[PDB]
Amino acid sequence: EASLTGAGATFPAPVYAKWADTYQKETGNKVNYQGIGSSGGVKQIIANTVDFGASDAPLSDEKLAQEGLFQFPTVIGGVVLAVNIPGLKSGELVLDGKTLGDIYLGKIKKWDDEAIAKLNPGLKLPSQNIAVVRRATGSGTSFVFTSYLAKVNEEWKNNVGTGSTVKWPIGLGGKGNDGIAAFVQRLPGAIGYVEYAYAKQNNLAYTKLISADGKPVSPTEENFANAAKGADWSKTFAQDLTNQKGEDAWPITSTTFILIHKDQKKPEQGTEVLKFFDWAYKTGAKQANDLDYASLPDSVVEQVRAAWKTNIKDSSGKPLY
Ligand SMILES: [Cl-]
Repeated sequence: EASLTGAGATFPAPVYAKWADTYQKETGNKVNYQGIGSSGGVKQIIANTVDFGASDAPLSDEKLAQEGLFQFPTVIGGVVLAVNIPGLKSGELVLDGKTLGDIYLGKIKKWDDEAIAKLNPGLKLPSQNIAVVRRATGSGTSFVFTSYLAKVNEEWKNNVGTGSTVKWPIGLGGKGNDGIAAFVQRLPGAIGYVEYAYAKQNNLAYTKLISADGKPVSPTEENFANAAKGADWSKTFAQDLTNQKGEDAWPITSTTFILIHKDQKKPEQGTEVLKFFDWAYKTGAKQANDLDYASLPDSVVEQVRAAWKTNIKDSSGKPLY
C-alpha cells in the first residue's frame, strides 16, 4: 500500500479524483491530488514537494531536459463557454471565434448585439449586459483558451496574446475551473471559460461554436476526440488541439500532462506512480467517459509505456517500469 501525492491542473481534476477513489477501493493505494492550477503543479514538481505534477500546458523538450523531467498525456477534454442568459436554454446560442474574441476584448457589451444576432437569426436575445469572467492566476485552461483566441481574432493576437496569464482586457477573476463555474451560476448575464465537466456537472448552460471548417458544433466527448483525429502523436505528445480541421471537431480541445522526475530518489514512490497511471489507462476509460473526457488511442498509451521504460530509473540507473 502506497501513499502518493500529486498537484496541479484543475482541467482534469474530476477524472483524477474518481480514478483515485476507485483505485483505493480496489487496491488500497492512496492518491491525494491537489487541484491548484497548472503553474503551481510545475513549480511543485520542480521543488520536489509532490510525487507528480500536472499541467495542461506542455513543457518544451529543452525545459524538460533542463529540469530532468519526463512528460506524458492522460485524457482529452474540451473548453466550453458557460453562460447565464435569461430565456435561452443550454446549447441554444452559437458564437464564432471572431465574435467570441470581441466579447473578451470588451467590444461587445450586450447579449442582443448585432454581431451575436447575425450568428443567431431565429433567437430572441435579451438586452442583458455581458459579465465576462476569466482565471485569477496562471492557468493551463487559460493557455488553451488564449491559444485559440490568438488564431481567430487578430486584435487579441497583437495586443494581448497567448499565455497561462495575460493582461485581460476585461473580466472578473475566478479561482480554478470551479471558481469560474460558481461565478457563472451567481451572475445573470455571465460568460466564463471552463473545462466541459465543470459546466455539465454543475447544470450550467453553454454555447455551441463554429469549427475551423465553418460549421456549428456542439461540445461532446466524441467531438473533443474528433478534434484530435489528425494529431501525429508519434512525433510528439505536445499536440496542439485548437481550431483543427475536420467534421464535428470541437474548436477548443486539449489534452493534459503529468510530470515526473527521470532520476527517482524515492524509487518506491515513482514505481507506484507509474502503476496508478497504467491501471488508469487499462481500466479507467469508463470513468473518463462518464465525465466526458475522451480516451487517448491505444497507440499513444503504448508510446507512454515504452517511454517509461527508457526514462524513469533509480539512482543506480535501474528502470522503474
Ligand atoms: Cl485560478
